[PDB]
Amino acid sequence: VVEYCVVCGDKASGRHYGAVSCEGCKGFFKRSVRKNLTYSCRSNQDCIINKHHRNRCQFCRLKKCLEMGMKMESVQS
Amino acid sequence: VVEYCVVCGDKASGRHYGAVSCEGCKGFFKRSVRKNLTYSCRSNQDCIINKHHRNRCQFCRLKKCLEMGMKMESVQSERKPFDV
DNA sequence: GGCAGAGGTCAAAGGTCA
DNA sequence: CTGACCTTTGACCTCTGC
Ligand SMILES: [Zn+2]
Ligand SMILES: [Zn+2]
Ligand SMILES: [Zn+2]
Ligand SMILES: [Zn+2]
Repeated sequence: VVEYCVVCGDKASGRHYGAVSCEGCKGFFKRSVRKNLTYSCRSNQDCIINKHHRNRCQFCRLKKCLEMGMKMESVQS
Repeated sequence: VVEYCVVCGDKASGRHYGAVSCEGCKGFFKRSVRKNLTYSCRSNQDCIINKHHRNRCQFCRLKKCLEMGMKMESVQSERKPFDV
């Protein structure tokens, strides 16, 4: 075995874009990069990413994807 | 393929929170659970719930949502940071 | 062959606002 | 508050190039 997502802590499906991650953070990363979305944090860019609340701040979720080694260049068309 | 809200009998849009429901009963259940709304029935707590009378009693509508198998645990956290 | 890590889909969750 | 109308999520897939 059981690996956990380095982004939100949910059970990871395997490595995606360079990081051990859940289907959730994988899909969120892909769509964020495809559609060239930087988001905006409505609270000081210190939001906690966990399984149950990871959808609260898109900006802090993308920030943690990149901090944890997800690679924009591994997302293709 | 036309199916029907197990709560009010309006035309359903799909499963919502574990029951075949219309957009109204879906939106109502979310709002209710999200804000911890319990209601008060103004008449004996067995108000009839259908398309025409669904807004007559919030308490009997929510109670009927639960009876038909809508799950509060299926309602997620609001998608904003806490106190924003 | 084998399978990791890329792809895709759409039911059911979200949110919006006359 | 309601609900018609809209967007995003993520579990379950398939494809493929080492
Ligand atoms: Zn994750
Ligand atoms: Zn944030
Ligand atoms: Zn209904
Ligand atoms: Zn009542």
